[PDB]
Amino acid sequence: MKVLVNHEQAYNVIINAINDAKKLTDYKTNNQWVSIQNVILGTHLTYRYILITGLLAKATDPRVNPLALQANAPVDGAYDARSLCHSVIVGKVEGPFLEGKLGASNEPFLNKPARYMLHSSDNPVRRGNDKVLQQLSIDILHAATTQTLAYEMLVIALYFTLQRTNRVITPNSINFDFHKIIYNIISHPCDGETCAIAAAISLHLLGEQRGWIIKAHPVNQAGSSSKEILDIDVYHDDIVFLSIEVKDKPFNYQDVNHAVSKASASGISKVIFLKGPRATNLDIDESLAIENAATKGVSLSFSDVMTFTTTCYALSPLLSNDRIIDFINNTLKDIRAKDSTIEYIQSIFK
Amino acid sequence: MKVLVNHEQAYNVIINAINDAKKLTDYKTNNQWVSIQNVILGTHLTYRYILITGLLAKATDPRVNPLALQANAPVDGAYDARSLCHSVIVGKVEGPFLEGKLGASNEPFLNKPARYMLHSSDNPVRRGNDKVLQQLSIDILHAATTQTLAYEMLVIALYFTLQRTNRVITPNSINFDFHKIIYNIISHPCDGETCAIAAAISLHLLGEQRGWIIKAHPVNQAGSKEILDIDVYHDDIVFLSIEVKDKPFNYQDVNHAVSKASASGISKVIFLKGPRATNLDIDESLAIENAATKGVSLSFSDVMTFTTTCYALSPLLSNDRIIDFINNTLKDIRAKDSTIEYIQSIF
DNA sequence: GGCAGAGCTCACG
DNA sequence: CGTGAGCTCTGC
Ligand SMILES: [Ca+2]
Ligand SMILES: [Ca+2]
Ligand SMILES: [Ca+2]
Ligand SMILES: [Ca+2]
Ligand SMILES: [Cl-]
Ligand SMILES: [Cl-]
Ligand code: NA
Repeated sequence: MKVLVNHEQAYNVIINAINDAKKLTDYKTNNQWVSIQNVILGTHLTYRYILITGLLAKATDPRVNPLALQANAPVDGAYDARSLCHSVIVGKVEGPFLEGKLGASNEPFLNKPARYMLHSSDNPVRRGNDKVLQQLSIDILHAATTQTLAYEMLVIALYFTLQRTNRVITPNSINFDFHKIIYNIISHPCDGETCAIAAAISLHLLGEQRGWIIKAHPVNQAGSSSKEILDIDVYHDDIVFLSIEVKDKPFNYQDVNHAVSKASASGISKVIFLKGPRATNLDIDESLAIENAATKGVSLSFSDVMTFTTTCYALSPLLSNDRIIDFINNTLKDIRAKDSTIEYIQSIFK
Repeated sequence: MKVLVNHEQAYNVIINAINDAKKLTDYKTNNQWVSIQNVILGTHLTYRYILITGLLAKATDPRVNPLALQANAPVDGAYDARSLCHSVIVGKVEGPFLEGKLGASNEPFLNKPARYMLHSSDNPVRRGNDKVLQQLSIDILHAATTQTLAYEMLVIALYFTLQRTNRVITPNSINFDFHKIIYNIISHPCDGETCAIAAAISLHLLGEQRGWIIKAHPVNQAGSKEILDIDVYHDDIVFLSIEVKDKPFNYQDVNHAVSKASASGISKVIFLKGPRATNLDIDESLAIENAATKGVSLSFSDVMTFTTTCYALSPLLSNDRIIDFINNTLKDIRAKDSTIEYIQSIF
């Protein structure tokens, strides 16, 4: 029998749970607390939302099955977990009460791990820590057999949520030099985010004085979105005059043509195609790609990410290290960088 | 159990199928043709790529199960259809031979309908017309029981693909092809002087509205207010010096350039490598680490990468004055008579 | 020549 | 009310 969870009640329940978490002293009351700590403080965004939503639902309505994700799941107490998460947690709670400390995802239940009828170990999962966190979060929800236990675990979960850090790099280093920072940032792929960050902060060095507005987008935002042309779009006088495609994996001529075509369809006449350290083994005829782009009205050029950063640095006026850190921090917020990216970059400044 | 579909064979099969489709006289020879028509002309992009790929795999390799989408599917003849579609259809075929008429997707097998082990009616789908197309594409693949039947249906599917329209409007060509200009300038080395010209005019394009002063110098003379081959001024101060090498060189030439910039208080040096700057022993990272201890940010770049990066960062307005940039550079580097001639033979 | 998932905007019925 | 299509990103 499917269930309708009352969204006004779930809102009141999670407000009370947050106020309790803000005064919580003994978080070791329930024996799921280590599992809850590891999921909430982990780097997997979607399992945080799934865990909070399941516990909230069961704390609000004892009829629900906390392992159900969709209303038509073939279990008793199935419910539409996506709508509870997006309307209450995303729409009303995480911003004002949690400072985006779950990750500030707009639609976490469209992420692949949430697009299932049940939160289940049958659901395919990336190997390694993601598979471990999948089982931990299943175990917690499976342990939430009463409203009271679910509420107890919800408070512990939000207590650990409130401990999470933001997307801010604090430079403990007295001073770093730009080239060494870039070199360490792009040595690890970090889901494609580090090469995009290196490209973005390099544009900031040259755009600072010319009034450029650099818009780097979340790397998992799709080219079909109206919110972007390519990976990074550069505005002067409210108009995109240059777009950048970054590749930190191997690419072929069709990848290039796909980016050129998106720029051509939006009337952007200059494109830079940047090859990160993993864009290797590429016998690709760049002059033919550039010729093809030219007929489509796009001026296309190529560069390694490292060469692009050192050339931007050499051409720019030198600004305080404080200003470079600002570029990094603003870019990390703009692309809603992942936890592992934040931790990796923070470790560079230590 | 998984089988491997040979991608090079699959390419030959679909090229043959496309040529057969382009001359097909009778598309009604297989009783799936109406279902094939409705899938290929339908509005569900991922079923189009699933259909084509599965028919391609079975036509290529008789061991395949055309309903398998993933190599680890628990059926005989499972295979990695994602990699077949992306490396053959997307990578090499749809654009050049089908005009993007499947949809011109770059990663269709990341689309949700493809992210299952098997193509089956268990998989999530919208009610209505998508539900029907799902069942039709399953039925076609289910009927592709032999190589011969799979090929025939593939040819029919491509025939209907060719009937779709891919309404993209062909823009006009770029007004200003900078890459061509630079390629033409540096195709002849002219004793390393065309590389200096290419680098200098790119700096002019970028600095015209930034208040830079570009001072290029004769490229094969170490004459004393000049630093390296090109000095860039902002506020009467050199902030960047460029050496333009279009012949072999070693780290003594690099350390010499770094030392002169250091001695003048220049902390940024670019070393440009022309097309003829070949047979290089240099550990570039070691040269860079040494220059840092002398207080110099050193970096390396191809002439072509550097010039086109400057242009990409430039305003479009600078393009009117490019011939002025070339003419001023020719004078400043005291170009040889044969160099002025080669440059004028282009503009 | 290995295989396939975590995230995201934009929807449909 | 309920939830899929299509598209980004290399990870393991
Ligand atoms: Ca399974
Ligand atoms: Ca992108
Ligand atoms: Ca990219
Ligand atoms: Ca034109
Ligand atoms: Cl966070
Ligand atoms: Cl839907
Ligand atoms: Na020289």
